Order: sequence, then C-alpha cells, then structure tokens
Amino acid sequence: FKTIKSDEIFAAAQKLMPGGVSSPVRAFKSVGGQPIVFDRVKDAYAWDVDGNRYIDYVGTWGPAICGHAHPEVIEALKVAMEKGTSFGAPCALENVLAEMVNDAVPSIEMVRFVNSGTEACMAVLRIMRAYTGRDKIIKFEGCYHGHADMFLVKAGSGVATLGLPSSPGVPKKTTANTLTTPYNDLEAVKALFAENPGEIAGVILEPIVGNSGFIVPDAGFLEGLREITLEHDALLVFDEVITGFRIAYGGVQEKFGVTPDLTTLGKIIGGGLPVGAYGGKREIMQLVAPAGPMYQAGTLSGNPLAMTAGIKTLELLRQPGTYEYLDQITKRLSDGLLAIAQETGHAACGGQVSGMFGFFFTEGPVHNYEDAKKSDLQKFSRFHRGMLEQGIYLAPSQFEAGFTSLAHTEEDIDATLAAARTVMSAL
Amino acid sequence: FKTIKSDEIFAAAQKLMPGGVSSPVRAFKSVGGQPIVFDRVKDAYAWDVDGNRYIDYVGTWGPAICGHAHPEVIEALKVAMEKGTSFGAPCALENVLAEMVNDAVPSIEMVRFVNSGTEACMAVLRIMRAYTGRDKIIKFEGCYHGHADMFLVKAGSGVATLGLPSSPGVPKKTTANTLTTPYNDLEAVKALFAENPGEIAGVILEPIVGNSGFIVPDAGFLEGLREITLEHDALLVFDEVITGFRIAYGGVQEKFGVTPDLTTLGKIIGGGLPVGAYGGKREIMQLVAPAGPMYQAGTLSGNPLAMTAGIKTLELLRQPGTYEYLDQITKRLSDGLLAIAQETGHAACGGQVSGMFGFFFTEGPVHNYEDAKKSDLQKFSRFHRGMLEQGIYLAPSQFEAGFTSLAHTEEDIDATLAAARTVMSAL
Ligand SMILES: Cc1ncc(COP(=O)(O)O)c(CN)c1O
Ligand SMILES: Cc1ncc(COP(=O)(O)O)c(CN)c1O
Repeated sequence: FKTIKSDEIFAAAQKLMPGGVSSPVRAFKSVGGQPIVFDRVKDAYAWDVDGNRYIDYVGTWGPAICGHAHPEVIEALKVAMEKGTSFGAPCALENVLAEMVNDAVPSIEMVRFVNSGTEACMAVLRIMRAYTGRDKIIKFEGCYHGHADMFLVKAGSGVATLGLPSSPGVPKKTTANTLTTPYNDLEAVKALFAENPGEIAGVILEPIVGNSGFIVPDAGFLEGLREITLEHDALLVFDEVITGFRIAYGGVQEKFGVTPDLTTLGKIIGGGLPVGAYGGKREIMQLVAPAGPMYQAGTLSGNPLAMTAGIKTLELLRQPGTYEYLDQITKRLSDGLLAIAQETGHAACGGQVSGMFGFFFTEGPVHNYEDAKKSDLQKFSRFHRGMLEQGIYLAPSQFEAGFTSLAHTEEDIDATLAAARTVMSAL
Repeated sequence: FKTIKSDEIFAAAQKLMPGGVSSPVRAFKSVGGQPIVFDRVKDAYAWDVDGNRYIDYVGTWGPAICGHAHPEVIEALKVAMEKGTSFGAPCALENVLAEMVNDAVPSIEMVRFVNSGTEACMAVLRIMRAYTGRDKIIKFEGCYHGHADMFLVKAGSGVATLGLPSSPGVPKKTTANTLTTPYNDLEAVKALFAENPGEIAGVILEPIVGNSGFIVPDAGFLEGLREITLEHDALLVFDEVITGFRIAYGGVQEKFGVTPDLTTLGKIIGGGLPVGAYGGKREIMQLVAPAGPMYQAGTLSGNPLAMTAGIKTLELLRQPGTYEYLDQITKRLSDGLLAIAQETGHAACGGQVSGMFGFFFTEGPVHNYEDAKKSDLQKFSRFHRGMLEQGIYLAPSQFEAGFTSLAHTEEDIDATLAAARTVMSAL
C-alpha cells in the first residue's frame, strides 16, 4: 500500500495552508495522520494520487448521495456553464429549485439560498432572535451547526475529533447567549427554559445526529421538543444540512413526522457544488431582507451552476425506489458490521436510517455525545487505517456518520464487509 | 423596451423567496423595484430573459474580471468536472491555488480557502480576537465585510441601498465589541484606541471602498492605520474580497504599498464559482485548526471546480498588459462620465483605479459614507433605468462600485458613453 504521492503533496500543503487542509476533519490527526490526497471520484469510488482505489463511504461528506460525478449531473453542468457561471442577478433556475425545496420539505413555505451550511445556520440563528425578540438559543452537546461564533460551544464534528475546547476568538458576551444540553435529554431542556423565562429564541438541533457519530432521537424526543418550544413561544429549528434529502426526500421532519418552524439545508442541495439554504414558515421568512429588516446577502448565492446541480440531484432522488434502495444496502452494511464485530470479539454498536449509518467501538448503546465519547478511539484509528489498506475509505473520525449512495452496488457492499472481516479479525 | 418575461419570473419569485431574490441588492428596491432576470452572460455582455442585450458593468459583482464565461475558464472547468466536483479530501489543486495566492498577495504567507467573502470575514474576525486576546474590533461606516453577526453595526454594501439597519437577529450584545469610525478619519480611530486601551484586537477595512460607492483612501490614511495598529499591538486587516486581483495582481496592499497582517479574499479567486479565503502572517495563521485551536471549517472548501476556476483566472491575469488595459478603458469611461455630467448640467463626482470605478450624483468630493449619502438617489434611479433602456447594465445602487473587465472593448466603452450622453441629456 503506497501513499508516497499523498505524503508528498500533504507535506507541501502544510507549508501553504493551516494544517495543510481546507477543513480540520480532513486532518487525520485522530486516525494516525497521513491523510490521502484524492485525484478523482466516480460513482461509489475515489482514487488516490497514488493510484489506490477506494469504495467511498464519505461521499464528500454527504453531497454525493446520487454517486460521485453522476453523468446526468455532469451533463447538466456542462450545458449550463456555457451560459456563464454566475450572474449576480435573478435567474429562472432559482425559482425552480426554490419550488422543489418548498414542495419537498414540510416546514418550508419560503426559502433563501446561500453558499454553505454555515451561512444557512448563521442566518437562521439571526432570524430566530429577530423574530422572537429573544437572544438566547438552546443547542445540544455534540451537535455542529457550522462555525458561526455562537455555535462554537460544546460542538461536534472536527471540534470533537480534535478534542479542542470551545473555540477562542469569540467574545464572552456572545458565548453567554448559548445554552447547551445533552442530546435526547428533554428534562435538561425544560430546566433551561425554567431558568431563562422569556429569553430563549428557540431550540436548534440535528433531528438525527451525524457530528458526534450517528445518533437517532429517542422515542418522544423530537415530539417533546416541539411541544415545549410551542409552550414557551420559542422556535424549533431543524439543522438538516446532513439529513435533508438523505434520510428521506423531506428529511427527518418528514420521515419522523415532526414539523419545525425553520430548517437549514446544505450538502445534497448543491449536488457537489457550494450550496446552502434556510426556510420555514412564511411569516418568519418575511423578516429576511429585502422583504424584511434582517439583512443577509450573498454575492454568489443562487448562482446558475449550483442551482443546476441541485435541481438535477433532486430530480434523480425523485425516481422510483431511491430511498428504499439506500435503506436496503445500508441496513445490510450496518448489520454486517455489527455481526462482524461480535464475531471477532470487539465491543460495538451502531445503526442506520436510510443511507446514513454509524458504527462505534463501544458496547453502548449510544444516545448522546457522552456515550459516544466512550468509544475506543485507538482501536478506531487502527480499524480506519486497516480499512484504507483494504480499499475502503471511511470518515477519518469516530464522531462522523457514514454515508451510502445510489451508486453503491450490492457487490460494493459485499467487498466492504469482506474488508471489515479481514481488518477486525486482525485488530 | 420589453421586460415582460422578467416581470413574470420576478413576480413568481417573490412568492417563493424573500423579496424574490437570493441577495437584497438584486431586488432593485432603491431603483424602482423592477429587476431584470438574466438568462446568460458572455464577455462584456448580459442577456435578458426578454432577449435584451446589455454591456455589463457589474461583472456579477467582481468575479468576471476576465470577461463572462471566458472560454479558457469554461474549458478548464469542463475538463475538471469529469473527475468529480467535490472530494471532501485534499487535492493537488488546492496547493496550486494556495501557492499562487501566497506569491500574489504581500501579507499572505499561509492561506485557508472557504466558500464566500462572508465566511472569510467571519473567520478573520475570530482569528484577530483569538490571536490578540482582545474582543474589540474597529470598522468603518459604509464598509461591508459579510453578515458575521458581530459585524452588523455600520455595515455597508446593500445596507445603504435598502435603508438597512444592524441586520436584526444579531444580539445588540454580539455587536458590542465592534467599534466604528468614519472612513478616512484617522483622528476618530486614535480616539477609539484611547477610549479602549488594551481592548482592540485590530482594524478591518476595504483598502479601497466599493460598498458605499467607490471611495479611495486619502493620502496617508492606510499608512496611518498601519502605524497606529502597530503602536497598540493591534492587527490591521484588509478586506480585499472586491479589490483582490482587481486593483492590482497583489490588490490594494500591493499597489499602495501598505502591508496588513491579514487579508480576506473572494470573488475573483473563484472565477465565478463560490470561493473565499483568508490569510496573512504565518504565526497568526498558525492558530487556525487543525494547526491551532481556532475552529473554522467548510465541506465544500477547496473543491476542485472552485480551485480550477481560480487558478485559470489568475493565470489569465498574469498575461501581458492586463491591468494596464483595465486602467486604460476605465479611466476613459470614468472621465467620459464626468465630462458628460458637466456638459449636461448635473453635479457629479467619481473616479477610478484599475478596473473599479464610481460615479455619484453629488458635487462631492466623496471621502466617506456621509459624503456619498449626499448623492441625489432619485436622479440616480432615473439614470439607471434610462441606461438599462439604452442597453447598459449598471449596479442597481448608488452605493456600489462599478467594474470593467478585459473583455470590454474600446467599442463597448464608446457605446456606453454614447448611452450616458443620451440618458443624462434627458435627465
Ligand atoms: C449538521 C451540520 N450543519 C451545518 C454544517 C456546516 O456545513 P458547511 O460546511 O456547508 O458550512 C455541518 C457540517 N457540514 C453539519 O454537519
Ligand atoms: C468588501 C467585501 N467583503 C465581503 C463581502 C462578502 O462577500 P460574499 O457574498 O462573497 O460573502 C463583500 C461582498 N459584498 C465585499 O464587497
């Protein structure tokens, strides 16, 4: 297994960019170090600059649900770019994607496109406060909503993997506006409202968690949050940047039947290009400029290429058997992983919903960030590198959910379980 | 002049998105509210959904410096997308663009790519505070640096062309560590330091303003800021999202010979795709994760398509005579505009530097946002519509700088002045 080319490029990168990466998680610091440099991706695979091929379960962190470089998406982009990549003015494509999102997501009646999940989360945070007139927000430990200042509190994703404290650079005054509580803990949420009567703008969370490992909400958790937010006239906000269009066409809110007041979208809606969006009840979205006083702008927002990619991706997701297929192969993958762990004598737990899964090296069960942190990180680090060597590319962190795509074949799953057997038998 | 198709699409849009746009400035609110819907853009032109052709002086707000849909850029993207649009892992292209940016910009020794100017500004703001350990930031009235909550206080850009406030939702407290002063007012800046000893992380500004109309720094202004920030061990941050690679290959810091500690980039570096970046002195950039504790991430950051477009755009800008050409046509355009205004009896002032200009309906001169606000907005609104009717597309706001590109021919400039004469003669 050669990684000479990757080591070379990464070494040079560290002298040009912080940590030699554009995003912290790509770091490999908790997986051993030695990230692999990608050259190209297609369908369910990724190829190294060293020539190594991998069955990819990261899907560029969610966007590639239809498989990498889907021919229809590529074709749509090639035709579209001939008309220019950015206008800086309205175009018909924005209307089309807007309508598609509105029809797809239950809580969304009006939507505003942005360029990332971070921007969408920044905006929704600002809108929640402007609409309610309250400054406090409730978020859960282990959840991640982009790097906006107020979100850098008990955050997951790269924050968790790197084991850093609430990030510095954010003033004390702003941080005081973020109340945290353990995921799946309704009682802790009620206490926060009781201790801050009339100050909570609302509750934001990943309806299904992917940033502190894969975590599904307990029975009644989402329902409870909906109930109490309504009780105190606070907003319930679903960050479906990862779950949107992956858990179901309408995301978690649709599958689990709980309608929030606002939801953030990203990843999949961009089809592989930078795209984010936030929407919800019409009367709340009315506050967004230029319709309302809440100024939020974006030069590249709604650019024709991004809209094109998003539109084609959603159209492909509307075809027959899409989500059934995702659940079929992912359930077999997840079940197989757990069966193998047990057979090879390693404590483990996990689960999956549609094309989203998780696998932790701990007996669990895992209901929150604390439980997930019981995972044997050193064993995970060995497992990950071993899988890499067997041709399987997993997220380089125990605290990141894995993803499958429509391009993953039954054969790909077979090969992945075979690799898992080989690696875990040697762990 | 028919705009039937535009009115139709825009009317439908207002029922799907806030104000029917993805960004405030696009609703034409300060200029009558009848925006034109774009279908395509090429070279120095834009085409309506109604079939109308315009000589474009917005250039999608800065990115299109080499002309719209430049054939070499399109070709580079078509070749690149065959390998996938997003990896979610390191790629050789990031190193190439990183090196190019480092070599091009004086203050940048290390750089981190993001997906918009807003993300870059959010990050640099956090970095300034994390590095110095101070929470207060000084910004100028009329300047704009994204919608980073901690910034909605004297914000510029659209904030002027739509009677915007401190964009609600941003706790009056979050924006409590942000101090403002008039642009070009060194005395006001010294006073702020004196009134907040040891609390100022630094000073951030557009080295040349484009968001409160076009405004150049007075003699000694940039130099003074550098001097005083050094005096109080504070950072000097240049927001060159607009000016970067437009005012000069090395931006304003290079052309005017003043080196900041940090600078944000955007627009042009993306070649039309969503791209942003922040960099500066190596020791400061060292704090960015995963190299340091300051957290900042982005799923689409450093994606292949974005890097590809940025690389090709900067390569085109390194060809012989690029900036000389921009200055040549833009000086004639700007001078012509002023000459015509005088000949037609209308008080005006403006100016240009490279391919960036401004034209205000006020005698001026304009040294800051206050002066710019003396512009006759009603006259500007009539001028803009009249120009539209003559086939000229200008920024739909008196407080937005205009831009030219390498694709604008001498003939395009001639036709633009001819149009200006016709419109102003009838004003
Ligand atoms: C749930 C969630 N929300 C928001 C974000 C931020 O996304 P982006 O990189 O698009 O800013 C992330 C990280 N992808 C996320 O996992
Ligand atoms: C000087 C400046 N800084 C930051 C930004 C934010 O740019 P973006 O839309 O790319 O976030 C802009 C664009 N208005 C800008 O002109």
